[PDB]
Amino acid sequence: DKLKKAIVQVEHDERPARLILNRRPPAEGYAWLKYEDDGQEFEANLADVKLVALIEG
Amino acid sequence: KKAIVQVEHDERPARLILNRRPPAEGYAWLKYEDDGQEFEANLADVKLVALIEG
Repeated sequence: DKLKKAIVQVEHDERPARLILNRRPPAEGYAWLKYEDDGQEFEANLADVKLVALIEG
Repeated sequence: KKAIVQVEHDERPARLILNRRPPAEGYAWLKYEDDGQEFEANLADVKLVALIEG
């Protein structure tokens, strides 16, 4: 019913990533994401990020 | 202290309900800030706005 932890799957620059929920935004409307293909964390303007899926961690 | 993921649907602010399982892949449950109504949305039609971190 209930997800205890969730992964917010997104896309940025054509690549699958997830939002890092526990890292503060660097600027208004931005967030840190982690790309799935290399595990690197980077800042993104949320206006340029598409939501893909919500699944259990 | 839970994270809050702020979005917009039909130009109205809302949040993703992070603790409720979606019924279908690429969909989710959202709650409008203005009336508290919970509803199903296709994430393709949902704009991400801000993160309040956990």
